[PDB]
Amino acid sequence: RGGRLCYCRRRFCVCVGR
Repeated sequence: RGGRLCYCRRRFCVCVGR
């Protein structure tokens, strides 16, 4: 798996990099 991630929280897909 990579570090970058994008999740749809309630009403928005948020892209982050952990």
